[PDB]
Amino acid sequence: SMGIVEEAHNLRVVGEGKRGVIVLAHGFGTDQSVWKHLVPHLVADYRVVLFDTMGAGPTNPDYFDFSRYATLEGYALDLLAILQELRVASCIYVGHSVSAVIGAIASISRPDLFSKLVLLSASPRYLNDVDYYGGFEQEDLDELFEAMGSNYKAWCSGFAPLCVGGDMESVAVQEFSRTLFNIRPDIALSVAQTIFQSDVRSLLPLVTVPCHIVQSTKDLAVPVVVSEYLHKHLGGDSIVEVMPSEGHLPQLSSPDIVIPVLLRHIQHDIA
Repeated sequence: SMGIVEEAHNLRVVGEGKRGVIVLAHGFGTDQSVWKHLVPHLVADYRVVLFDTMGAGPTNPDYFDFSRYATLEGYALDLLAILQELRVASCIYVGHSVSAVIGAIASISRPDLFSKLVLLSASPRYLNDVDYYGGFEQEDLDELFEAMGSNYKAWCSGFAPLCVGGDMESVAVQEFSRTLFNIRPDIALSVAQTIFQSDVRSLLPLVTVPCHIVQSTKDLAVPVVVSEYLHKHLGGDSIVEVMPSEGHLPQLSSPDIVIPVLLRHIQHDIA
């Protein structure tokens, strides 16, 4: 064991390849299992680090410090502690949903630790603003948080199909509904509020490591224009690939389409 960082985040390292280190970081409502279809494609060429974000279902709620995680910085500090403990000189970081922004934030502090960021289903701001389309108004958020607080289980059951998209009887929808409901309900409401009310747009000019912006063409939480926004405001080189998939966790729900795209963005560098 690497110690508390491993135990607290259920951290695992798999693969024996020599081309680099990859760190995979999941979105709200899921856990490292979201990467189950990607990892087999990476173990020949890479060492792959998987971990659960603090507050995720599989983590000990006693380690959830509300003051630490009241901003997204807390999660970025956790990521930097993982990379420091692993003695990583450099990694390829793939961040899903909120973990995309968490990696971007961490890369501002320590750009040396990241050769590239793959930003999957990423958004710097969910709320609409003047000349900015995120996909949500405050009233939408308020209605969502009221549903979460009124019956969390029912909310999970209704939200998962919308978020995952596609056929509501799919194994992916069922998996996500269960991982959503694994989060302790106080942590879930708090975290959803923190993430959905976030706005990191003014930090994007500080991100200088190359970014690969990948998303579904139809995503509940991420209008396609957000990818263009990211591409036009990140402070370093970037590329955008909008996939012919639907859903916010497309690496889980449509891996036949999505895993080839993620593998390409991991293997090929922008000029």
